Amino acid sequence: NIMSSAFYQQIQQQIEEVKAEGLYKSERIITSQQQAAVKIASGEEVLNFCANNYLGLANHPALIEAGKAGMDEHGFGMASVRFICGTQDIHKELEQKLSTFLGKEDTILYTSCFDANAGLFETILDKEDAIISDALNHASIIDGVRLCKAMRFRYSNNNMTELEEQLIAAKDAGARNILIVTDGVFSMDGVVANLPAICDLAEKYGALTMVDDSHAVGFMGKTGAGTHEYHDVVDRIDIITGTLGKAMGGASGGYTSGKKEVIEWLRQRSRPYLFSNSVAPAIVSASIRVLDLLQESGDLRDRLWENATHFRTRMSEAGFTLAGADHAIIPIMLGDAKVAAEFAERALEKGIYVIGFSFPVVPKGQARIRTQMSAAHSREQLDKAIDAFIEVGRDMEIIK
Amino acid sequence: SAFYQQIQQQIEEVKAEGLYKSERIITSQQQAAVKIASGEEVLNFCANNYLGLANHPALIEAGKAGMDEHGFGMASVRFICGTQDIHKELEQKLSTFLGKEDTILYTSCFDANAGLFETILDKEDAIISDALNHASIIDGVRLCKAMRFRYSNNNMTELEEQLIAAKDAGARNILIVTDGVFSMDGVVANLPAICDLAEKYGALTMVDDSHAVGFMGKTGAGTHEYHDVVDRIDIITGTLGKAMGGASGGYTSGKKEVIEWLRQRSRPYLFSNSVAPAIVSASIRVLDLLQESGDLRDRLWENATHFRTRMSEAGFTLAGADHAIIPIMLGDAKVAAEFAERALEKGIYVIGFSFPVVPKGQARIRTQMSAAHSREQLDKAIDAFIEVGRDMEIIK
Repeated sequence: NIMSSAFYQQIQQQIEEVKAEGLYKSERIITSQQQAAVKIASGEEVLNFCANNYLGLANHPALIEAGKAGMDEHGFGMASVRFICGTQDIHKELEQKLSTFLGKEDTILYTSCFDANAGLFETILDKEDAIISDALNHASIIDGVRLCKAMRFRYSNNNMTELEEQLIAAKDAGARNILIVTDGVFSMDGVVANLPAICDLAEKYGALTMVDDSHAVGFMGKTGAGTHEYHDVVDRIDIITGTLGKAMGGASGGYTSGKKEVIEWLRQRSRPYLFSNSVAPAIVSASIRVLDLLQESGDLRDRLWENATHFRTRMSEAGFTLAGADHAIIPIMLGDAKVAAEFAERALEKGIYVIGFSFPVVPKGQARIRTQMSAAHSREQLDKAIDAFIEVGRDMEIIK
Repeated sequence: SAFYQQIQQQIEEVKAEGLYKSERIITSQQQAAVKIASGEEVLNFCANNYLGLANHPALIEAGKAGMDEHGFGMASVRFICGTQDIHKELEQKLSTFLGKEDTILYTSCFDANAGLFETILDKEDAIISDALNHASIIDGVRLCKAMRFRYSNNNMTELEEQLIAAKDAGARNILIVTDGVFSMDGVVANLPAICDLAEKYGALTMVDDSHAVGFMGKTGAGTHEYHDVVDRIDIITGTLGKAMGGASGGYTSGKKEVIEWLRQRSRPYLFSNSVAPAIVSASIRVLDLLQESGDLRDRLWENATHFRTRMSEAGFTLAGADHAIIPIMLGDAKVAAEFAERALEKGIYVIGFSFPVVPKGQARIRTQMSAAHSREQLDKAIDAFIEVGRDMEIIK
């Protein structure tokens, strides 16, 4: 164990360095269900303002009942990849309902959106082709691109001038197919990508468009279809990826959605789909339930946006600087990494659970609390959180 | 457009090669007797449902209770607000079951493998792989900047050669990576020989035990238990989606330093949803159930032994040893395809594999044994296989 001990010592020193930078990630143990007021292992009840539980569906009674029913009817697991003996009728039903929900022809299910992105680019593009990425894209997009042999281009976040430049450079380089790839929502900023301008440029230069809409599906756009609906470009986004693990229920599951040809080819060749278990029947059944629950009413979306508007009003009037527009992610900009860490700790002492981010996750000097709104927050819970944030900021001499 | 035309032509080319994958629509639970959309009921001999847990009432009850106590989803990655007490409980129980210090959960073993190598190894290091390793291992290695060496399947001579080559190239850390079971052959990896070579050359060892956890070794802990090298395998990955229940979920298990570093840096763990509480709760139950009774494992190995006896005695050639995967070796791809078609006509659902999945001239039916098969069901399937083999003039 002299070589193995050298290896473990190396890792332990890396861990110690992470702790020294103030960047060590600790897990808070929740003993309750995911919801607005969670219980943690200390015994305290705290208001959760850092979940992707945007419509409060993670503990919604309709989903729990549909998950149980799905287990009674379709069992606990498939124990197979889809093409061997892992496909049930409900997998196809879910894929059809997602396709219509999103305004696309077909949908392919994965056990995560991480895998949907990882399994996309290498399957549809090769060295003859080009991928043009927004510089701020999500890590699963980055890793999918890394498996792909296509030429890679990057444009600065949300910068349509650099996107046009890179489209020209891609044309000049001889690209057969060109794919522009963007997150639909930049999740550290709460900024929705500029889909109209991207679609104009793709149409001008003959490029395909792909949007990862994980942080938008369920509540962006009138019917909650996503940012392509929000920006009225539904038929101009060629490929959409997304997750069931955020607003759409919160368990797990991801998908790719698009033209029948692309989806059929992914079923034939996408490696995560070929080599990983089919999605669990309880999750498939609950997600079918979700899509119906979301077409029944726009009530949950309405509560989400009322909360978001109220939060911006009260927090900005108290003197906080808030990032982004038109999304449930509303970061409190604090600049200094130690200040952000202290703010989160003081918020916890007042019963509010938030998470802070700093470099390298966000730029140096632009540290922030990534507050996330949720339809699960009652107006009183939301006002209690805002009250606590104001008290913390006054205690810390950040606001007057 | 040109792109959609190109894609459609690739599809057509695949259909023309006879390589197109079709999905059979199952309308029942996963079990020995499944119903397909045609309305037929068929005996399923191609699932990874090795202990019949995929529809076991205890898992369904534990999953429902897990939803009542811990909800439907976490809607968060683990480090933000995705960690429940039951996630930590499952990791501790897996750790004790596998004989390792700590365990980190992923939503699939596909992601556990993808999230492993680049997190612990870089260009100064080397990875030495068995040539037959699973695709998620290959894809995890592709994200890793370490030097790559490959040895032919199960070949300890080429492994020693590649260890020497890795030493010669100046490798700082060296990781030998193998599937625990080569899943087209039903062959258990030669862990004793690997560990000897790793000790001799100063290498770490990693085993993907996805096709073994739950039923290999005395407690079902895996191939490291089967080969009595539990403390000599440094890193173990595995899945909950095969013998351990069949829903989804994967994990990496090993020394506390490595697992902690994975929690800090493994990209699928940082950027993908925490595992759904129903699956965590059911898996906690599975780990108790499998130590409470060895009946399911016993039924599995009884079926396996009976299948090998009746099928060898009828004249079939069968691959592997000591595993639930018992391939019928048929050599010729058209013969294997016809065999699967004829078996289906008699109510048995099997899958055949041929090149590029297995070598040319070594096409096979990948029959998978299961505790879910009753003795009567297994005998009906064996009867059908023998009738098919006689109809096809493969056996007398």
